[PDB]
Amino acid sequence: MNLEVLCGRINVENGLSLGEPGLYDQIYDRPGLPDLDVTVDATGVTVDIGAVPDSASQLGSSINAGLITIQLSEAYKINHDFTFSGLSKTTDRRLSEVFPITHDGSDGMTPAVIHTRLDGTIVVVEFSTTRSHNIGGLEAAYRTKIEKYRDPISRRVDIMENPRVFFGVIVVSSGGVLSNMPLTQDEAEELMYRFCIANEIYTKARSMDADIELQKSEEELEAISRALSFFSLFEPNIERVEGTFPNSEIKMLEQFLSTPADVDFITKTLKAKEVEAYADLCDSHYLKPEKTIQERLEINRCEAIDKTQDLLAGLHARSNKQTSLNRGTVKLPPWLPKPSSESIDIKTDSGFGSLMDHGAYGELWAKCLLDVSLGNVEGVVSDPAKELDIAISAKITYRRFKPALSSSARQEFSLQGVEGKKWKRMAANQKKEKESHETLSPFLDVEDIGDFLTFNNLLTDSRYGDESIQRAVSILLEKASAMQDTELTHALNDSFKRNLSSNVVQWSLWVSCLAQELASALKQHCRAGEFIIKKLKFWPIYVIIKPTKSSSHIFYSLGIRKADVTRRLTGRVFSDTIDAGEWELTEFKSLKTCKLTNLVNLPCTMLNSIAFWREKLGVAPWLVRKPCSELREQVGLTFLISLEDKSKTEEIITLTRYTQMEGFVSPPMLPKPQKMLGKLDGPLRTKLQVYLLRKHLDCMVRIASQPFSLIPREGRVEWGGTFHAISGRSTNLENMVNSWYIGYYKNKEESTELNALGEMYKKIVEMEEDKPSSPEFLGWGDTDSPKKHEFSRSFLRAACSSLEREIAQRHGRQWKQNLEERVLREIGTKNILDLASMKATSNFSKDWELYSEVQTKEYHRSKLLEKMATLIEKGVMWYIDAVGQAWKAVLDDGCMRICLFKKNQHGGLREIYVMDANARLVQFGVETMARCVCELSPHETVANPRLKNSIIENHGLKSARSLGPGSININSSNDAKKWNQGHYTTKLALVLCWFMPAKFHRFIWAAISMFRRKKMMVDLRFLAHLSSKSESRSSDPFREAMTDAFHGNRDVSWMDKGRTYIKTETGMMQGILHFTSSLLHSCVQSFYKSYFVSKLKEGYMGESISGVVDVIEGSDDSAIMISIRPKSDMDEVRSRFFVANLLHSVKFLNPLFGIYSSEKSTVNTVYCVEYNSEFHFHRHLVRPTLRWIAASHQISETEALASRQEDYSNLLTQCLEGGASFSLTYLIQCAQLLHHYMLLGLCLHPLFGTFMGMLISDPDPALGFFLMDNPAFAGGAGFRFNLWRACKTTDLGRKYAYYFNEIQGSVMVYWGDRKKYQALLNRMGLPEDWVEQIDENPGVLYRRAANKKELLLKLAEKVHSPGVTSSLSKGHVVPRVVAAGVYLLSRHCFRFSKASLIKLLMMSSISAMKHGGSLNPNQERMLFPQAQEYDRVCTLLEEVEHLTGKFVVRERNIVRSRIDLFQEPVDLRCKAEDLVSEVWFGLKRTKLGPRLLKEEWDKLRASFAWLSTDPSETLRDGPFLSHVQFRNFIAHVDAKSRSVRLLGAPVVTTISQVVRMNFFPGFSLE
RNA sequence: ACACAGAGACGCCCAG
RNA sequence: CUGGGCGGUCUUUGUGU
RNA sequence: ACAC
RNA sequence: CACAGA
Ligand SMILES: [Mg+2]
Repeated sequence: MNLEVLCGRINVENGLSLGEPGLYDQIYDRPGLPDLDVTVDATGVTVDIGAVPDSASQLGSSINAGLITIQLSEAYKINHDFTFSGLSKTTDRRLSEVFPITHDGSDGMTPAVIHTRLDGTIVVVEFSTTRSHNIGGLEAAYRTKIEKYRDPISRRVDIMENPRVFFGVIVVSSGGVLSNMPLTQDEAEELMYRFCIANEIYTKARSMDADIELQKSEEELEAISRALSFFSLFEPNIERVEGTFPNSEIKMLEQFLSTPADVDFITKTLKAKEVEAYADLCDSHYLKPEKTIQERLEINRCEAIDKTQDLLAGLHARSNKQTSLNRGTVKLPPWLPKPSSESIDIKTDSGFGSLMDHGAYGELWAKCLLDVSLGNVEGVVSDPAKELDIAISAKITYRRFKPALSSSARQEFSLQGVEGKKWKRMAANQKKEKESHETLSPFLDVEDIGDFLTFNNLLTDSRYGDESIQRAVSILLEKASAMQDTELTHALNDSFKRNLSSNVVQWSLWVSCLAQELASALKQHCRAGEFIIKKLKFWPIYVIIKPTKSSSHIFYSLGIRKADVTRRLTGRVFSDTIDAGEWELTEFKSLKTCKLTNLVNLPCTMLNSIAFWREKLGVAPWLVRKPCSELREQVGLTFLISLEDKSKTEEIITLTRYTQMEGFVSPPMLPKPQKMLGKLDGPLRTKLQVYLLRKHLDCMVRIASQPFSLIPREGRVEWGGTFHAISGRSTNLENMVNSWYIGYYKNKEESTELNALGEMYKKIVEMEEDKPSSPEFLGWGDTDSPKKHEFSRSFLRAACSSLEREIAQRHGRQWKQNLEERVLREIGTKNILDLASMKATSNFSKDWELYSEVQTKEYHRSKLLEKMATLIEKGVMWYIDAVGQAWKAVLDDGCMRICLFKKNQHGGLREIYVMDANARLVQFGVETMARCVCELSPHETVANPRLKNSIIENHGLKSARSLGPGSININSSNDAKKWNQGHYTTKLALVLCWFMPAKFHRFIWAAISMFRRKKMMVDLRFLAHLSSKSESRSSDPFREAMTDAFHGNRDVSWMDKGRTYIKTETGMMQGILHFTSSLLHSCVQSFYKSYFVSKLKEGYMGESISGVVDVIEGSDDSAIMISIRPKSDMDEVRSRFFVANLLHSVKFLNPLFGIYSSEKSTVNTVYCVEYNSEFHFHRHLVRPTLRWIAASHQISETEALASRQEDYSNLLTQCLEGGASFSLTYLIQCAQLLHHYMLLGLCLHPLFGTFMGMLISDPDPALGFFLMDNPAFAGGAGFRFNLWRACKTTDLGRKYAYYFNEIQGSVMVYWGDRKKYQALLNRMGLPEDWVEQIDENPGVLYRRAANKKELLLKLAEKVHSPGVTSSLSKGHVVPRVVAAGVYLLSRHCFRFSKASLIKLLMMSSISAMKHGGSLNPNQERMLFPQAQEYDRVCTLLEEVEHLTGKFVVRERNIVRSRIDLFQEPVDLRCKAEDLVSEVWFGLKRTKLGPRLLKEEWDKLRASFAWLSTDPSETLRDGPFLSHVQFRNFIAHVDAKSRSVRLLGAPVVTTISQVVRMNFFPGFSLE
């Protein structure tokens, strides 16, 4: 630990060098903490020190024993003194010794230790310590130290003799170290250990006396005093709590904390559970008696075959037992008409008779065509002339007709649902309605799907390159890519245009246009017998539409002449059409609002799929080949999932992951993928579902027969024999892993019908009927064979003690006294305005409890800011002032008063719980306490987001350190089932009260007791229909149970008669107690870790195995990693058997804590582990790129045309950092461009040609023009970078220069006319002169509110914010946004800071002749603060502009790699908000002295020269009228750095290296 | 056609 | 069985990061 | 965008 | 004047 040795390995070159910083974790094991006795005297602070326990943990050599004194005047820096002693031997120096005198007042600063080497270099080191657990605090301290001295050093680096100076920073915390100096892990560990000692000393010293610390600010002192008074004076009426809520005796907590654990009971139970787990292992894995590996695999195959046949036979008995069907998976025709110019060519004039005698559809279509040919055509094709007139100078006219249909044709239509409510009592309708409820047989003949998936023609070229829609897209793309004109861009554009002419994309284009037509026509209405006829705009296809109500189905039938169908998609998966002579017709299918999204997004989805799988198979995006049939299978499967769009199919595909991860299990265990048949049964309703289930069962038996081969080709580990789960084709690991996520193409945002809420209610109440009768094992005593909800007190206390051990070992032996202070501070500092959010709250009370009184009323939810505004207007400012009344209200009730709804997710059947105001207020405090406690835990990853990347990676270094090279790693990924609903809440209350300072005990106990009488409100329409029918007659038991409970036949415990709600005592809810559940899981993991370590220490037969144990856990996911080191091949088998036994008993020990292990746990896999959808295959971290690629169209509604590109950029960056190469990301962006122009009206509006030809001359964002990125850096740089680079090459800054000098001498479209927002503002009653009031008192924008009026102004400003502006937007963004493409370029929709887009383009072009000058740098800074790094990066990317390179045999070492591409420039050291507030008001917000800040103030003056010390005079000089935008721009000017993390080989050279490598995998660009 | 181990939707409101 | 109306229409969006 |  | 910094 020597400063000379530290400095002797610094490669100083040229003048000042500022080497890149780096981070060190707490990787190595640390010994015990020595004894510390502290007595603080007026003479000084006297400390005695024991001795560090000597072991094979040499860490702790710098600590010496004996008595140490510290003076009282210097006792406020014990942390900084004691940590860095030993690196201090020659005192402190000034900026005068080795540096000259520049006569500026900066001569005199003392930078810790200044050292000059024998060569003559000068290296200055600076030290800092921080008590901040997150890495943000270390980053902040590092930055403030590196900005305190950089100017005084770069000032004198020019006077002296051609200097070579290095500036060094070392920042030390309890967690880690951030230093830009070279350093060793051991040096880091030593510094952190010393800091732990020093902080313990400081805490003990500051405890006894009270003058050691310096002065806390008045705001902090007030906050702590306020919270402490609240917790001293809070009395929650424990007698009433015991009377009201069940199992709420405080005696339970007292006895839990007083009675110790029963160690004899613990060890006896541990022996019993080990024996039971060993017996289960031998029985279920056929280990005894004495069979070989193939002889056991041959039995495993037989068992899997038996289970599969049993499941098939079970499902077949509940079907209609049919073996052939006539359904089709794709409900759309296979037509591929050639796109041509537009004219209504129906006048075949011979088809008007051949249609008339072909059936009901023939009659309908003949009537329609005859009426159109006789009559007018308005509505069928939109009129350009009148629309152009209205644009230059929104009810839309549609063509409606009433055919004279007969009763036979009407009945035949109604069989398909067209007007089937008035025909629902006939014979055929009732028969078909009964027959629609049956499920298919597992033995149905689905081979058309099997042939289609391999032998289609989806990827064939359609030869439709030179058509209208292709020409439009190509024109816009070339204009967008004109500025970055290079051979690279030309190659990628040519590849995209090749993919745009394939058969599937040509199909998806007209499918998407039809879906957009339906989305627009959803909101119309028709009378009885009315229909709507439409043409399809570049395609000769006619559609008849029957809308009902826009919240229900819409029916459509398609018609095309046979001469126009040039080509067809081949296959037998399509529904069959009607031949009517010269026409083809279709039989009235239907759609909904929620099922239109996939059809709108289909062309872009198919384009992305083609590009992605071509990249994954190794085909470069500039070569032309033939499809390899694996490409066909993957793309066809994507197609079929997208078009079918059903939850069951998505769920059958998703489960393949858990059956195929079972092939990584190593000996002595067998792969058992047959445990996933528990989730596989259920009703089958489509042929595609039958096919997928059969393929999945084949995959299961194949995996059970043979595991994945593990071969050491280099020392790195690679697996062989992998395959696609559905196709069965052999592949590699990455393609197999990505194949598990194909089901994510199904539309997540799915409408739930009222038919399917019983499943959610069933999942909620399935455990309540199981609650134990006696409360003995709910916290009082010990049991060894626990029931469903019970747990053992001794084991709970053992786990708590173990986690406390680890907490003390990391944070020192006074962690509780620091935790108390942190919790008091964070409770006292909060106000109501922090709570007031845009979030739903329940109105359910004791007025909606009786369905007799409810029927006429309609239940609605409110938003949280309404109730919070009520509180603020009452006279409540602080959260402490609100909890006291919220709890009293809750205790006056006896309920929790929840309402429910369903979540949209790619998972299962997740339900959502919504609370009310008082419940939210009470829960806030306990959640903040639990979060503060979880932030200390060293293996929890909810309060520590870096630990989910740190632990797994550092395990290898720790194992190498403690065992040497060549060690076997053995893992276990664990998942928990019924996580919520398995937890009784007394458990969480006890575990949280174990870790808290005993003044919070009563509040925590009373706050958590209220979860034991919940009342959840069911849906009123569901209740109406359930009350309509007295008897249930259903085969599912839950239906009749609910009916009889609500009507009073039987008695269940969760529903009363005539009520509107469901009661439940057991179980927490999903997400309400996130941190408490995480803390409990951390305690359990710590118990397992100590247990495994002790077991390894006393190995088999008494000999000791040497090993390393690592654990990690979140909320319900966890992982265990063990590394062993055996001596010989005889020892290896027995050590691995011992480890397998150790990892197998987790599922047997879990029930003791109230946790149940799921069937999705992959136990005993050697060189792999998965924790949170991240798959660590030895040294080949894999992510599923397909998950984020399938979500690159989920845009937001936005408000301005120029904020759509920001959303597209966010999605693109997600895709790139998910593991996509730059060329792939550029192709994804081409697809996003097509999506943007389609929502702007490409396939709807007739005037898009004129608008596009008039925009291609004036390429401006916010007039709809799309800006493309550079292919070499596709996703790295954002929209601001693209705008900056576009204003400097084409005529945009020219336009901006017109707009600038006209100011010195943005085209919003509203969606609802702000009706809901305006009504929300009307109920609040806020002052409308708030702008004037904050103009006359500006302290509200920088200083936290201090009275009711200022808090009112704070809220009033908050509720006019851009964030609050768009939150009343409901779901299904794509249909609602694409519906407005009908009235976009021709109606008065924009209010520029109303007119149509054509009109605004005309105004801008009329100003295009007065355009003057290009942009100037001084205000280029004002528009773009980061305008220097932009030029540096733009200049770096011009070396790569061609398509020359070589294919290299790729190395396989994949890791996250952070890239900083835009840094922070050299401005005033602080933030502008901080500095301005500091000078303008009395607020010590910035961290500089009194003589300081004058330099920063004068340097800030250079940018403006009008800014002054007075806010009032400052306001009247600048170009800003009001402080409300003054503050906005002050926050804006502080520029933000952009950083991106990547996937690739470990690594301004970084930018060039990633540009070279990650253009295409295995290709070295230039 | 959608939803569902048969709980729903297939238009609603007003005036005649 | 005639006429007139029906959109940011609610369903619908919880806790954390 | 991820989890619960 | 210069120090330390949840
Ligand atoms: Mg897991």
